[PDB]
Amino acid sequence: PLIVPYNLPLPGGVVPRMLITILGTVKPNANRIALDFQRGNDVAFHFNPRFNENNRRVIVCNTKLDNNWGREERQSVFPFESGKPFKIQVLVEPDHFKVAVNDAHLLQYNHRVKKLNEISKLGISGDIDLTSASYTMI
Ligand SMILES: CO[C@@H]1[C@@H](n2cc(-c3ccc(Cl)c(F)c3F)nn2)[C@@H](O)[C@@H](CO)O[C@@H]1Cc1cc(C2(C)COC2)no1
Repeated sequence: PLIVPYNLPLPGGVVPRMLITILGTVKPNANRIALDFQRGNDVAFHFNPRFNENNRRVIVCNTKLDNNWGREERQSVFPFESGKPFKIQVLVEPDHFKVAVNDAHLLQYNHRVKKLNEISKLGISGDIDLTSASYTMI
């Protein structure tokens, strides 16, 4: 393992056909996980599984601009389980990030931040044991 929080540099930012893979295990009494694709202080793409928001499991996605959170996009499809190994795959496409978990499509998130080549860090945090974080071009 690596110990969270972990920052993965994305040198020169991201580009369509770039596949980011995050392997780890959800901790047994997990409350939250976050991935933060950052352009400086802005968060181009925040991907935030919540295990107990009002006693429901929900995925919240958003963007932070000038330290202000925007409109949330929410999904009840929730593929994570406390205590289990996971794989998150974020595929950069021309108009969106595509997310699959454990080889099943989960969601798309339209690019609000347009300068993909300045989204130069991925922060990984929350209630996981982190096994690896890496990228390849498909
Ligand atoms: C309470 O702050 C959350 C955010 N958040 C989470 C974390 C975080 C930290 C550490 C770990 Cl380890 C982790 F896993 C984490 F997720 N940091 N920040 C973020 O999720 C955000 C997503 O919109 O919503 C909350 C903040 C929020 C929303 C709104 C609205 C007005 C509702 O519609 C927009 N305003 O403020």
